[PDB]
Amino acid sequence: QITTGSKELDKLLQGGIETGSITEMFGEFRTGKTQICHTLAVTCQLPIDRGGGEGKAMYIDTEGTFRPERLLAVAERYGLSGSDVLDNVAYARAFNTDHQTQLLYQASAMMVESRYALLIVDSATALYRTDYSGRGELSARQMHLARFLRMLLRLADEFGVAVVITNQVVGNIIAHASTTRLYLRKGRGETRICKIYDSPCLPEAEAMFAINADGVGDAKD
Amino acid sequence: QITTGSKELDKLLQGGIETGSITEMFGEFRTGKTQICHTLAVTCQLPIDRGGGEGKAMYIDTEGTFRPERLLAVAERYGLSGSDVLDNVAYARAFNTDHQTQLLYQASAMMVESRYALLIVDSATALYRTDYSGRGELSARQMHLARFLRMLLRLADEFGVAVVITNQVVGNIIAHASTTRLYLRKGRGETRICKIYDSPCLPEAEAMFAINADGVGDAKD
Amino acid sequence: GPQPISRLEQCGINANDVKKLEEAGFHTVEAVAYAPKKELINIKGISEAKADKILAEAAKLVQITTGSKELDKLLQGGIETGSITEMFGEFRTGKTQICHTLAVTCQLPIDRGGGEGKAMYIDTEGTFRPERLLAVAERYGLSGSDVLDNVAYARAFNTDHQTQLLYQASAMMVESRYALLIVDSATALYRTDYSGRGELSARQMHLARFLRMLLRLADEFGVAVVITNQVVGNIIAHASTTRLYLRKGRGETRICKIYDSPCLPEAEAMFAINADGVGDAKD
Repeated sequence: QITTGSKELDKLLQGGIETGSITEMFGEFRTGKTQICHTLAVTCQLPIDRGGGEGKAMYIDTEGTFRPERLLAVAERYGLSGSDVLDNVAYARAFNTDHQTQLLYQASAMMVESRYALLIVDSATALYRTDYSGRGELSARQMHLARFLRMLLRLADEFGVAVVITNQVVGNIIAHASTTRLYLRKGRGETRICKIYDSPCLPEAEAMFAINADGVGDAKD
Repeated sequence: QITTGSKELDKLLQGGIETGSITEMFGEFRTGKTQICHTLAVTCQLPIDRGGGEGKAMYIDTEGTFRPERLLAVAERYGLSGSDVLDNVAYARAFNTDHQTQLLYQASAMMVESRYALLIVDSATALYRTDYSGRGELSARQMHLARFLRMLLRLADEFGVAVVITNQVVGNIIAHASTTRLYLRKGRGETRICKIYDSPCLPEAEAMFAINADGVGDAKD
Repeated sequence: GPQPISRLEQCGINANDVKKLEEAGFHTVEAVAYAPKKELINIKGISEAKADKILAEAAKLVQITTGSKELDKLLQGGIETGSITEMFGEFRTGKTQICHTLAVTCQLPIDRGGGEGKAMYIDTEGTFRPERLLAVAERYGLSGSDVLDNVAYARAFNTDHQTQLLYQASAMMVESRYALLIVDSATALYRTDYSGRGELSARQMHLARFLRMLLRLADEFGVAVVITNQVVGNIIAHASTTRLYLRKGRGETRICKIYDSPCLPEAEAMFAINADGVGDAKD
């Protein structure tokens, strides 16, 4: 279980993300999805006794929001070398859905040589809306997403890594792929509310957390 | 005969599922189909004198409700090694009907190298409803389902394993193919009513059981 | 009596159209004759000219014990043979159990409340259990094997197959004396097969024709026609002579009510479902 770095969120998840499964966080823009991704990109490298996976991180960005400086802040938070964190995080921006799926072919071969623990796909559904904007092409983007999800699940079962994809809620296909769905909503200022909206094992429940310069971290009124 | 782990249910089945035949359990959502599947996935590995088949398990999931931790709970219930149970259960999620049937080709070759005793297909009919949703395409999903069932029967007769498929009731072709039809309905709280609705050999009869953290297990008022 | 439709072919209807009428379920010249044009026109492969030739040439030629004493008293002695008796009730009320009991009691001597005739069980729901027939046979001291030998069974896979079995039933019922025809979940296949809303008139037409065939067979062979309806149709009301409403009393004891009969009173009787039998309630 990879620690979220919010204790309340860890309790909500019973200790953190299950590696080897897809966890979906759906919420409005600016809710902190990207911040949570950046935090996990470093916490995954933490020792297992500290709530990490002791593995490298993979950030596939589709929205431009990738910030190595946020990774440095999280690394200094947990007392990890920021330079080694950036050296253990391979980054690439997907320009389209086809490029988004094509990066998985390189990911599968690259993930064999080194131990990784986290794969991040940020605005995973945005490219299926910007690229495929017509109505007759909806089935095509659904097929491409289905294939993308199958490759993700295969890599997850193959390498035992955590698969994190982000969805903006301004599809039913994601339901089957994600194991745990988390709903994020804004509390004013920088403090965010997290809710569990489906889990066969985890209760429906809520936890309050904040977004701090160092971290994604518990709410401190 | 693979023990259900509910004594009353074992009596209902005259000792448990017949291996080498398809047993269908149709019921509403949340009736416990998935829980029974998870329980059987472990009980199959139990000794034959304990109601098992002394074989490995195969879980083909279509609904996302698969929890290895539930398998661990069932294993600790019967005093089986949870880690060895997970090592003796090969699992794969079918995203659609074509992938669901395609997994049987890998299953037939893989089932030759190791002894298996149970094949589970959970929400087996759900993908035929989500994929084929139109009315003109009904014959296509019926043909695909027919071929899938024939492959299941062939594999059952070939390897002598138990074939378990789950059906959500929100086809008449399955009637001839399934040997034992079980109707599941909710009793309030966590206690479920089971009824036998066709068997040429087993009586039409009912048994009350409960869903417990460890197990699918007899009702204990 | 009947005027089997074979004679219609000698009037000069071609034999293929007579075969289409038999497939549709019309087996007598009486059957084709007293129906309007639209019934024959709706049959596949029949034009208006063939229907007019058929109607024109056709006009030229043309108590079984329930085994519950209280229920027998409710019915004044048992089912009238030669008529349709409908028992509508909730699921698990014992409709199938009553069917299994009657399937054996029909073979009982008339002095014992039987019809001294063989039974016909058409199942659509899988609930057919020969062991229940064996239990009823041993209850009345009848050979269970001979009971099963005097009960012909067939599972209908669809509505068309449900009606198609009547074609074999009519010809088979001529060689041997039968007394009871059972159709269990008779309306279930009209709900599972015809599930859409635009196809409702089609299932209603098929059901109407099926019911007319039931009445025709009842008047032809003087046998009892028993059909079961699950109430989770008003057309059966005019066709059925006696409507029985079944409801559950808790445990295994069931309440029976008569909900229409021009001759039988509206009244109620309590009965139970016992391993041997459908049999009177014994608190």
